[PDB]
Amino acid sequence: GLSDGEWQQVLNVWGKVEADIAGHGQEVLIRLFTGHPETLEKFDKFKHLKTEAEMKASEDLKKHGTVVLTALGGILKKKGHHEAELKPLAQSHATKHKIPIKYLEFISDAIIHVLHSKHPGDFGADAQGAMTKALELFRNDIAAKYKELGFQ
Repeated sequence: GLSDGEWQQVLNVWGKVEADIAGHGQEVLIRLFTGHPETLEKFDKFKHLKTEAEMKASEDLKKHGTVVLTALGGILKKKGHHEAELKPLAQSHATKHKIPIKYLEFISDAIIHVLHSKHPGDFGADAQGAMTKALELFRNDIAAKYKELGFQ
């Protein structure tokens, strides 16, 4: 339930991310892992990352960041018509990776934080409002699939 104006703000902000998808992806995941170390335990391949320096130096972490933000970008460009894109991610995250919805809230908050940090004074109040609604829409739509699967 975003307006046309709100979707336009979302995809304008997303333009910023696309100019450096790997840099943004890395900073999001580092923000998530340092803020919520339980999220790092869900990745067998990042458990070895003890320090933030190790995270920063990890080319594989940056690669995962690219994968995640590429997928999210695809979803956002559907402007809420994203059932086909969400279905497999709900299934993998609930059934295989065992990711509680709470951790999706954590990464949503990390995206907002990273946008301010990399674009200080260039991520206006209207843009934060619109990006927040988009990310809540994503979370709400994943949550419905989690409930269908009985996932906690």
